[PDB]
Amino acid sequence: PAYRILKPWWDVFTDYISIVMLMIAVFGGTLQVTQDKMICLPCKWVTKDSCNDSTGPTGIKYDLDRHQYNYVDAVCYENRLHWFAKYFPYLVLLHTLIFLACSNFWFKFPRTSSKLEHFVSILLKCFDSPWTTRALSETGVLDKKEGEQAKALFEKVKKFRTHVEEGDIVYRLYMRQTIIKVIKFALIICYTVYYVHNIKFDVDCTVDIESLTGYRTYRCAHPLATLFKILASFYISLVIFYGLICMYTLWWMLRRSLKKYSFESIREESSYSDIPDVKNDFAFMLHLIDQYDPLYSKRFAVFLSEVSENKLRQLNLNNEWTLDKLRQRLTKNAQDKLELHLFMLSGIPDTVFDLVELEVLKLELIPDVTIPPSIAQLTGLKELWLYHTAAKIEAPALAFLRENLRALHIKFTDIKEIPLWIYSLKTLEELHLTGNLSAENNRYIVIDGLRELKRLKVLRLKSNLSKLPQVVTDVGVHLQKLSINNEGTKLIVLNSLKKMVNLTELELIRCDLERIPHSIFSLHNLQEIDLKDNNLKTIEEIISFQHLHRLTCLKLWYNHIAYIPIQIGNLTNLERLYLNRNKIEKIPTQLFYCRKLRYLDLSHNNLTFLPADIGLLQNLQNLAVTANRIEALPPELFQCRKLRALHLGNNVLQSLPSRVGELTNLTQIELRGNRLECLPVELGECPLLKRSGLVVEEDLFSTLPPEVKERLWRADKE
Amino acid sequence: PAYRILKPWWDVFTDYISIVMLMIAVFGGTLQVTQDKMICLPCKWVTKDSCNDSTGPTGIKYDLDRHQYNYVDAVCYENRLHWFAKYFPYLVLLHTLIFLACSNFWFKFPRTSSKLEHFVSILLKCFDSPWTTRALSETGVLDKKEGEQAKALFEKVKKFRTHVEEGDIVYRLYMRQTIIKVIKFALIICYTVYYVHNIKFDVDCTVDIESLTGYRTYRCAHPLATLFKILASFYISLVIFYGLICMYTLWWMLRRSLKKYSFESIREESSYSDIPDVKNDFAFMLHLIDQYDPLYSKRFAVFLSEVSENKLRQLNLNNEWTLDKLRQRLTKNAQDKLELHLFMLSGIPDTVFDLVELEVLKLELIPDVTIPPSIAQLTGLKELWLYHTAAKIEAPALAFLRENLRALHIKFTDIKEIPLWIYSLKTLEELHLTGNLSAENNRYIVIDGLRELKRLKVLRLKSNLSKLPQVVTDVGVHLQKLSINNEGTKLIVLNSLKKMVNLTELELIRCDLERIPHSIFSLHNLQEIDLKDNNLKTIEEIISFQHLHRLTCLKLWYNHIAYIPIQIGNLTNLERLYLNRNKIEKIPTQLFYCRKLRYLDLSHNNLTFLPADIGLLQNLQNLAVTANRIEALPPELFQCRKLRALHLGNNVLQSLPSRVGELTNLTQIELRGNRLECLPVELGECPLLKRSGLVVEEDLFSTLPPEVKERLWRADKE
Repeated sequence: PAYRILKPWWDVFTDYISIVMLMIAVFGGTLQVTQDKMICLPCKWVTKDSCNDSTGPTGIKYDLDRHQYNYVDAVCYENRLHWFAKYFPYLVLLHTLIFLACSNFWFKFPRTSSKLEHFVSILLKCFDSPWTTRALSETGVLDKKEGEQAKALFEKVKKFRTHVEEGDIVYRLYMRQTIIKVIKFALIICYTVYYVHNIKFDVDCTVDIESLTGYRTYRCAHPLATLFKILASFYISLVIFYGLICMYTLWWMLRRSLKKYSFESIREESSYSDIPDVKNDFAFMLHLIDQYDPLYSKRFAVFLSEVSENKLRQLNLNNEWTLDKLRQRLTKNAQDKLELHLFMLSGIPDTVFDLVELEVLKLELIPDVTIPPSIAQLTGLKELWLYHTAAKIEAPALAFLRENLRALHIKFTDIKEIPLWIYSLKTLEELHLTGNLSAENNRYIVIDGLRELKRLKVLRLKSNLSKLPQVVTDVGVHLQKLSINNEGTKLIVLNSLKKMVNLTELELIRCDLERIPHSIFSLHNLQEIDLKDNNLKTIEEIISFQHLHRLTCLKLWYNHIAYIPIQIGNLTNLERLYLNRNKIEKIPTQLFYCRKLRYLDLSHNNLTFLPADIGLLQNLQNLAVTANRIEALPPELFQCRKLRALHLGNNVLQSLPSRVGELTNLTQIELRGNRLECLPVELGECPLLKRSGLVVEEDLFSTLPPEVKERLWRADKE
Repeated sequence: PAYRILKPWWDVFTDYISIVMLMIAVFGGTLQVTQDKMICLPCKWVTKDSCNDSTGPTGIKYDLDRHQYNYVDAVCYENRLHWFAKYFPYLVLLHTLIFLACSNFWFKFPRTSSKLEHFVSILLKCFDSPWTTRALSETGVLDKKEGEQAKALFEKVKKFRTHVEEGDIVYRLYMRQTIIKVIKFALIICYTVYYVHNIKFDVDCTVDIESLTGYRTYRCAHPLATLFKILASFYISLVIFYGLICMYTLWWMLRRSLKKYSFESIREESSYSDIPDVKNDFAFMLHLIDQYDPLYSKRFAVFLSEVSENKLRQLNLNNEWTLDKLRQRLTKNAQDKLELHLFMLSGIPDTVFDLVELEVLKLELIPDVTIPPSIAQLTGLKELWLYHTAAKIEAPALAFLRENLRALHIKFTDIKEIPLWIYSLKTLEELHLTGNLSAENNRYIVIDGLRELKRLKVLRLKSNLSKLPQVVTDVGVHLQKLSINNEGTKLIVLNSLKKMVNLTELELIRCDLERIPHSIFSLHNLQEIDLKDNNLKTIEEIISFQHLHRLTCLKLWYNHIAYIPIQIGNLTNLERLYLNRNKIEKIPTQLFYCRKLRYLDLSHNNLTFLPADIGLLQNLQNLAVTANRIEALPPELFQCRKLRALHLGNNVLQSLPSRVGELTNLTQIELRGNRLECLPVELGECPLLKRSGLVVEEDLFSTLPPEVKERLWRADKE
């Protein structure tokens, strides 16, 4: 009912031939059992154990009782009848039983029976699956249950292939059965043809029975001899057909090396070129099914293609993640735009394009993903993150992003991972590059197309570059903010900054320059400048910084600066100053000449004293002197009531002056890490400073007056 | 188990006839086995190997024992009884078995058994399909899974047809089987009719056994001979019927040329000419099923016709997208026009034309759309948007569109996918081209039909063109509005804009001119000019702007203009002029000669304070200096009474002048990102200012007195 698919035409023909042989055997057996008598008459004149056949004629008197005739018949039948005539039906019954056993040996051998049952069940599953139909049709949307069932079928197929690949028992067992059938046919043909001529109607008998009858020899007649001869010839012809069929099977087994399956036809005509050529013990069962019907093999092809696996994986992925689950996965980033981050997925779920509220999409380790056009449903998309994903795109989505995308982030370890189509994103304004780009004789080759980014305004370079790309210098004609992170690689300007005259922010982090380039000063449009981690020692180049009439903020944090040049007194244009984590030891008075200053951090330095001129900078809002050696505070500092916060931590401030409460606009303090005796009570008179804004160790905190404790706590509550 | 559907009436009759033949075969066989004795007597007077046939009568004494009679019977039965009388039933059994084997060969031959079971399975699937019931009843909405299974059935039918039309095995096998049946019938009837005469009741046997009985020849009676004779006559009659039926089947197979099926009645009973001529190995099963009955063939032919599949799949689409679902998804676009979006649909739902209330429709990513005449149902439709949707049009559809269309948007990724009929329309007022049509050596030829748009007035050409096509200038002799966006590509004018005398609103977006061409100056009737991000640096050409007498609006922002020339004040006609996002640092007093100016934007510029002359332009209502370096608000600006918006957010404003309450018409105020400590109270006396209208930080918003905040909240509430 189910294994009939596994029976080629030769097998079913041999089964029918065996059934016919069995019918012949049972008919001959019942015929011989019911009546197989001999009829014997004695030879009156006999020589050489055979009589010579020598008014009206009269009968011959033998003077024998009927029982004497019966006794002679029995004796001659048991003795002088050829054993072939006596035992032909049982012989053919035994031979056909052996043939049936040989046919069914591999079916009843559990070691290969389990493999055959698994093969047939899996082949039926692959034949009746709905996924293979659509896979062949394509050369979509489906239910959860059917998708997971199809996935289970795929993994069962892989397990079955692993199991049957190393077996190589079915092929040799089939060879053994075919050889056994062939040799049985050969011996049967030889001996049966040799002995068939030994059954005949006339037979002679000489049994040395005189004391019971008185005659020596008898001419016996075997009435069933001719019918048995006809049955024997019919059976011999049947065995000849059986042997011819078995020999054809043997030849079929030895003309194409059935151990190996070509598989080329369907793997090339269905465009699934990634279909393996099947190997031993698995090519053979596929050959058998081909002999039944190649359509089953064609259906089973799509479960080894290695590509249909990707298709099913992405389809089940699209099935699983629902828009509700994605919204629960939705997060708000630092820049306060609606964010969904995809990490370590085989592909992009299609339901992510159902969230019209999405603004920024991230792709972290997503292999072989091509952007579907359904991205058009995402109106708010402005930022796209490529965290180590080489992603392709099609024309409609490409145009949609060309007209809609504003920010792009590329994190890569290889240049080939960069999507070549990004250069058409003519509405792109901000791009972030992470990954080395220098190539042996092909460095700065991919980025030549950056001239196409006409609306580019922000660029992030993290590639350990030693010479700045010329194309960057060219495109900087409209750039407004440029950030580079060489991560320890020394960068040489080679006077390649005097063409990005539109730049308004220049950040050079970990570029290891050790000097301030002169082309910085030529950018009079600059406003904010940083020289992080370039091991700066002397910043006297600020002499040429007076050309920068609109330089507002300057950062020299995390450098090796030891002193503040007096020239900064001339550049009063500064509004934010960052100099922490340097080796600066003292504050010259000239620094206090920038009266419009609003931010000042001098943390992590060798500073020991605070000059009194700090009070001259009324607009200062925050102060940071963390990790310094200041022990006492000049009271003039407390004349800047508009100082919202101050960072005195990790210092050696012995005692806080009581004027601190005069700073009403103050809201935050840093006091942990300093050797203080008791907190001033006047500190608790600040209208806006709260326990949240009051940072200090608990031992100094408990010395606060109880009214101060209650006021700070109630400010924290509300 | 409806396998008999492939058995015609004659196959059934042959089966029954074979059953009867086998029945008489087993009857004759068991009769011959049980009793076939031939009773022989010697005759004393022999003439020519035969009995001469020559006081009361007395018997004849032959002097033979019973056993000698038995021996004579055996020998004469063996030798001189004609073999036909002995072996008639076995021959009948053999022939009946051969006939049954021929009849069931194709059922039991696995190669063709596979195709036959495949065909019967798919046919039984098709017969029970409600799709057939609905299609034949057509001569309303059901389950989606029903449409899906119908489409899957269509696909599997296509795949099977592709599989089986090339085989040509079942026909040749059936032909060979029926030929074998007929030739076997001929041979058997020949020999049986010839040899049935030897079934005689009495037979003379001359055997030459003298030494055993002493009689030369014997007369024998075969008692069963007459019964065998009538059995053989009956068998001959049955074989005659069987052979006549097989001859009829041969005639049926050799007159209709069964290799090709007709499928002709379909196009006259259901007007379905969507059915091919079925080739070999598939017409055969169709013919056989027809011989059963044609109802199955008819109810199966529908699944072959692709047009019926398309129409009922469209029915399924309508089942998914019902009219109420459409109106639920119905939206209004920004231009106050009822619009529905059809994004990534397989085909146009038919129900959409039940809603005449639509005037704008957008078709994006809907493959192979052919515009139906049912678009005539939508009278008020005026605008259609084509997004990557190559559309074929119909004559009623083209007629309706050439007289009931006002504006058209077509976007295309390739030249070949533009519909060619669009130029033929005459009522089209607005055409929107969005797609790179740049071609080499045959540029501006694909749109050579552009001159056929005689009612065109508004034209949007976003095609990344290097120079303006001459055909565009040809059509521009009568146009009104032209919008060009080259996406950063430089636009070449070269005396190709002075011919658009009737243009009313000119817009150049990222045309990369970098310098205003003189051509615009010849267009006196022009009203509004835009140069969005055309990399402009010098705008001296505004001196020639006095040629444009009615020029009231100017758009030059998103450019790199640093200094405003004075002579722009000579244009008193100006009404709205935004100049944000430029390098403007000081507004010349001459610019304030444009007394009729009403809307001004100066955001993202480098101003520090404002000239007094702005107070003299009372006609202004909207001012925008957002995100700038304006130190303080000059009070003279309060003299412009009808100001309803002041976009002053993100400035360096320190203290807001109290005269803000002087603006009664003041509606919207944005002040985020300003260094403002305290707010004036007059801000709460503005009748048209509301809490949403006033954009200010909530903690800073709490600086206002409680009455101010309460009044603003009450005004905003209703």
